[PDB]
Amino acid sequence: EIDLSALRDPAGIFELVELVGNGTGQVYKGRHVKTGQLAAIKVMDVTGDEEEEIKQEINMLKKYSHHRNIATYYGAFIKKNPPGMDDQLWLVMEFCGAGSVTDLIKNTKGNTLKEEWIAYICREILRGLSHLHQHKVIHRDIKGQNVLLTENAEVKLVDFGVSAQLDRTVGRRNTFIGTPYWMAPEVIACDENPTYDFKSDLWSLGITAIEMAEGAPPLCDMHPMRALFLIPRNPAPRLKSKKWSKKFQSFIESCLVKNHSQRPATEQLMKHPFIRDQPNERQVRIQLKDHIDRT
Amino acid sequence: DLSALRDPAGIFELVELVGNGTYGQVYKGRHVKTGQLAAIKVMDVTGDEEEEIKQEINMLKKYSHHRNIATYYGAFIKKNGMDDQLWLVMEFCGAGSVTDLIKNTKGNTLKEEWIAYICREILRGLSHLHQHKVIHRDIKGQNVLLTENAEVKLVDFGVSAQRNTFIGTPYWMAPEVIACDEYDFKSDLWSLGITAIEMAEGAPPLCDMHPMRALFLIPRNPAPRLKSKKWSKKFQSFIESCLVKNHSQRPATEQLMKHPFIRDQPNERQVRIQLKDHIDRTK
Ligand SMILES: Nc1ncc(Br)c2ccc(-c3ccnc(F)c3)nc12
Ligand SMILES: [Mg+2]
Repeated sequence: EIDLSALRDPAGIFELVELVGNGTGQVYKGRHVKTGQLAAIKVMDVTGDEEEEIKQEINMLKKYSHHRNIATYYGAFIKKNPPGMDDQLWLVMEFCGAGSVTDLIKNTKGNTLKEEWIAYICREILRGLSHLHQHKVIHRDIKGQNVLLTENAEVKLVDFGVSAQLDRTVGRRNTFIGTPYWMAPEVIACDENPTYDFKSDLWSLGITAIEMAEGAPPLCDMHPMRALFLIPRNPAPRLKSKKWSKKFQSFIESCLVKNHSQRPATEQLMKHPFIRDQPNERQVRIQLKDHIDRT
Repeated sequence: DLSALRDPAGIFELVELVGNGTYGQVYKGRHVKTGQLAAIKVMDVTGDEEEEIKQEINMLKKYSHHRNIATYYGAFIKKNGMDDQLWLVMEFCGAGSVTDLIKNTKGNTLKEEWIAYICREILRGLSHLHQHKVIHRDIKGQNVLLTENAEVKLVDFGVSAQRNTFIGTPYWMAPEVIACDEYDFKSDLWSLGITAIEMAEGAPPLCDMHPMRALFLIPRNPAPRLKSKKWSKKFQSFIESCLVKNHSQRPATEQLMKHPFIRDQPNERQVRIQLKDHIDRTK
């Protein structure tokens, strides 16, 4: 376990620079005092309600953020406040300068990405998830908003706030948590009594590949509740355009299989030609970096 | 006394910008009358950096007269809306840094013979400072320079000591120098091991990760080693001796100089010529 009372005040160690946005708590552009090196700082208030969730996120971050496709944990701190205010805990991690995949799409003519970039980005997500799954971890919130880009267009995964730490390799879970539009049919276990696994993350990856392809996830136009209803009943989504590759159309086809038993595992999905057969990982990264930079 | 320093107007002149340093720029300079080349470090005078400016000019005047340390020629102050800028004039090291030489080299690796030669000169230079109660605190390929005749010179006394203050370059920092949560001459010897790996692999260990994830990893991870098995058993041993996370057990400068990778090294003239030939081939 972790002891929160053992965490020091961030005083002259780190400092907040500007507010980036909000999360599951706020997210700040922060800096390491002595070095001037940037970090993202997740400022969240200490409550006995969120305590069970706060503990898991710090645990997940300390253990697996070492992999290159996961935004790395730098440490945690607790800013102690007067009797008026709540104590706020800071999660310090790798600052991903370019922002989210979701933002990149928004700030792009047509709100679509070049297939080469989708293949590059998807691979990095798959590498990152393979790390997690091999370590008996389900992310449970894979979406473009949680797939970040550094200044050098490197792909990093974020938000362990809804993650799962399975015990056995044959272990299952049945909590029902995530973002409606990106949730897997099985994870919609709000009406059944029994179970899902690492496969759930692979569905969300297919939804995010569609998000990068179409600008938004399938069923974007409906209320999250309508989507929750439709996702199980409607057939597995596909790219509306015929201009995308046969490899991409196949990748989506493999990713989005409503029956998780028949849906391919992380290791086999990594073998897929859309992921495996890809050009100079360095050339695409640079091409993407060049696109990130504009107005 | 800083106010006793003359204006460099007509004495020395800046020719072109070589690069940048510790909150100050470095230019290729020229003595007006003689046409002779010098390194001029141009930095703004402030009462904040005053404590740091004073130490750099002090060490420069006291220890630069050694052969492995780029020699101090003098200081000047441009009197100026604008801030007064101080110029620190030293010997011009024509061939540039070890870091640059690596960058402008196919494979970004140096011949082991050159690494042994270069390392020895750094050790000679550090032995000088450590015997004189001085910690460099910023030993890196960018601060190890080469003259036209491929001679090795040390630079930047801006973070030096006469300790625990936490200053340097993340990758090169010694575990003990990472005293960022409330260290001696040995700290420089770690950085030398990192720079030997830099000359061997093109970059320091943990280069693939942000300086922050490196700051985190350096204490926790085991001491780095050369990833290739093609390097000598002597080189592999030298790195092994240099990089000992426990500074108490890490060998001193005098004993590290005794090491066979440094000591058992041939014609200091043949290697310097070989290196000179490589410097000249690249440009
Ligand atoms: N590390 C980063 N760097 C830059 C930016 Br912009 C980030 C935005 C959001 C997040 C983030 C991290 C953890 N949990 C979340 F829900 C969001 N991280 C950022
Ligand atoms: Mg000299």
